[PDB]
Amino acid sequence: SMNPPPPETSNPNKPKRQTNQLQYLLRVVLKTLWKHQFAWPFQQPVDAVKLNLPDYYKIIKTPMDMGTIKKRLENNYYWNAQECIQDFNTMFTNCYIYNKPGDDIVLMAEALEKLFLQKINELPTEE
Ligand SMILES: Nc1cc(O)c(C(=O)O)cc1/N=N/c1ccc(S(=O)(=O)Nc2ccccn2)cc1
Repeated sequence: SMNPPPPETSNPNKPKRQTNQLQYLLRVVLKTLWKHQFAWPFQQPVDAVKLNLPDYYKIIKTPMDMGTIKKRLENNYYWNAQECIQDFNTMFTNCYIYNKPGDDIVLMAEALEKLFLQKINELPTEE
């Protein structure tokens, strides 16, 4: 098996804007999750060669990871905070799709997802 190229993280032609939500998504949400004890499997694209997962990209057609999300936020790749929230949810659900209920890695994603939901609950929407 061979990996796909990572998701795009930079497009010089896309319009750029900074919002309080995007700022919070990067400075608080991504930062908090990145430092979580369970973060390390999700900090870069799944390397199915290095991890000996030859069917991963046969099953996962929309890969996503927090290293990509970090780059997207940093490059002003997102226009809407919802695009970022969706990438986080793609990352969590990818793990659920590839693995099985009760798997350790699925419990780890579930814990990260709970933390994620607690943090976006406090998203600044002009407070
Ligand atoms: N499954 C994985 C698949 C992967 O692809 C990668 C990766 O690519 O990096 C890492 C993975 N890691 N898998 C772990 C499984 C258990 C533990 S654990 O020692 O903390 N034990 C428990 C037990 C129950 C609940 C929580 N943790 C740590 C990591």
